[PDB]
Amino acid sequence: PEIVYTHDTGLDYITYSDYELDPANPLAGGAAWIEGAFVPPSEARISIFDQGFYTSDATYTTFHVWNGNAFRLGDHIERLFSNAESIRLIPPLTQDEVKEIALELVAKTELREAMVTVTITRGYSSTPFERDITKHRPQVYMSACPYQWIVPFDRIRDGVHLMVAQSVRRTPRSSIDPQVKNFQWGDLIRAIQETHDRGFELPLLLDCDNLLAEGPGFNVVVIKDGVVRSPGRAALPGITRKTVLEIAESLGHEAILADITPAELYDADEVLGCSTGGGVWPFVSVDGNSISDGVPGPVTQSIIRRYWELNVEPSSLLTPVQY
Amino acid sequence: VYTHDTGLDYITYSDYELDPANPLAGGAAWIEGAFVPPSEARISIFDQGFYTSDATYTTFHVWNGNAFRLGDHIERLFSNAESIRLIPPLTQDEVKEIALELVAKTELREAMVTVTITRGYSSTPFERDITKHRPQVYMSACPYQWIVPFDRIRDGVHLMVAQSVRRTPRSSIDPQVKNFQWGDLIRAIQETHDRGFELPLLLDCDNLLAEGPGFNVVVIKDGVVRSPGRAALPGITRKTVLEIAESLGHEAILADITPAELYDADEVLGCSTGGGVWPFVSVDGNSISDGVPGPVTQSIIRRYWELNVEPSSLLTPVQY
Ligand SMILES: Cc1ncc(COP(=O)(O)O)c(C=O)c1O
Ligand SMILES: Cc1ncc(COP(=O)(O)O)c(C=O)c1O
Repeated sequence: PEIVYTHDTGLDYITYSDYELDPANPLAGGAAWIEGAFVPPSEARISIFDQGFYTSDATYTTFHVWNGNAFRLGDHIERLFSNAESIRLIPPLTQDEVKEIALELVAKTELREAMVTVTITRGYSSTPFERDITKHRPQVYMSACPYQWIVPFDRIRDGVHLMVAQSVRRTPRSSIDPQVKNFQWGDLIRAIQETHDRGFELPLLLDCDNLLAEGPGFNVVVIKDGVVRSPGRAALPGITRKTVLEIAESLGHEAILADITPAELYDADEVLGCSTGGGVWPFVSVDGNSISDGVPGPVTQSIIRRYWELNVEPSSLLTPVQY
Repeated sequence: VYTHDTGLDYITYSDYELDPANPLAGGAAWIEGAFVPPSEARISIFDQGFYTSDATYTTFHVWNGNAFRLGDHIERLFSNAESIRLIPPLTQDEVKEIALELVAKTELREAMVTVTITRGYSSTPFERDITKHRPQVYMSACPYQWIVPFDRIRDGVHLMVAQSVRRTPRSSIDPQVKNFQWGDLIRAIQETHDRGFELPLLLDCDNLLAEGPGFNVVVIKDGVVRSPGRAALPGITRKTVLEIAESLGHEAILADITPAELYDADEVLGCSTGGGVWPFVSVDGNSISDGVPGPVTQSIIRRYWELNVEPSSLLTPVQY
């Protein structure tokens, strides 16, 4: 269908920019960068012989732009180059080059509120058993699309009903490491499918030890007696998570990575979720069991509000897109 | 390169030449209804097949103009699709017809054909409305690919048991559903670079034999032929190896196999659509028996290649 790039959010702390996309611009509202070319979404295609597809031999990051400012761009590209190195990928561009191109890509979409995926793959120039690393030709692929909300505005305000998956667990670090962001979502998709079977909105997975892990596209945070905790092991080192723990410490709470049991999840004062794709939101029940009184808690509410302020308040967290 | 002189009496390419006028000669893909050359075989980065690897596939081969075990391959593909709740947008008959025609267009008498079914680009992962899903089929046919060279089919291969990674459990990403999610397989390949071995074998979370990147392992001991039952793709080559083993009068079974049984084996071998059957003559530098290929493996290897040329229901002729 047609492109939807702004909304009236029911929420005083989230406001889209007031502007119009130019219909003569074939990149307006969405675009990719593929092998040196800025192209429209319908032409955003990669080789089926790229190992990024047939062996998912790839890592990526996803950042966002809000009111014409990219949020924590440095952290994101640094995390991306760290993940590349963890899987022995040498990026074909420097971090600076990648920032320059991603920011120009956003600019060409004219999008003031955007999500930008930067992906690095092993390439199509070699195959998986290639010993000679000089034969590997890694690729960079980028997309900039309208901002996407994992949970709608009304659930950011009223909260989401969480489900702990029983039919599947998060892939162990000794197989496919969740700390390296990747497209290998077999377990995460099974979890989604289980939410369909059980009638819930979002799943959280446990790890091999039955400790909280993460969900598809989000980290979970658990608050108890003024201590703010988030899973340290089987979870992506989220940049939203990092922000949430910084805000928590600002509010005077102990904020740490930790192992969290399911009993501690059920017994929490407050539970929330976070991600670049939607910000921060409350989880007000788990498996149909209320967290406290089943409405978003006050700590969660101040975290959410503060996260959105950090998206507009001038600071080193914000990098202006040159439209 | 689409032919070789193999130096092996039981492996022989066809004698022919590709027509250079034909832009699909020697390799091609089938993408969204179109037969295209390799260079134009691209898919949408908004296909969930890419960004969530929401996809399954199979790879069958063609030898001397015949597809080998095509029925088994497409049955496995459709079972794997059903396992991840994928409704293929084509029937098994249709996939076979398109795939055989793809091969015909490449003129390849020896080839590997990948058939992939993805969740598509018309929806995103959280879409609850399954009628919105629009799965895509992508196919490719390229020259036959050898996981191990001809001289090592003859002489045998030096195996390594991966210690820095294990095979993904069935409770996360099921190895019995053929998939592109090779993060662990790639790590194992990298560990073989580090430790100086040719191929890796992975263990499962219980430390029992799993499989390797692109191959099943088979362990032979006191006349009994065994292959890992759990953390392993149900290979079509594996199936053939066990049928061959039975025909030779050996007990042939899937089982749980320990590392001690691997080192203590009479014979070990590997198998794959991408290269047939080959010997593993050492593990972690320790000889399997006398460190040369064993007679059971050699018999199985030869019979496998025989099954690739003797007329039977195992072979489907491509109409070039
Ligand atoms: C599996 C998973 N966990 C967590 C996150 C959130 O991380 P970040 O806050 O850096 O977006 C994502 C984002 O896509 C994800 O895919
Ligand atoms: C992980 C894995 N195991 C086993 C096999 C062997 O399966 P088959 O004999 O059906 O080709 C493959 C083939 O690609 C594979 O990728």
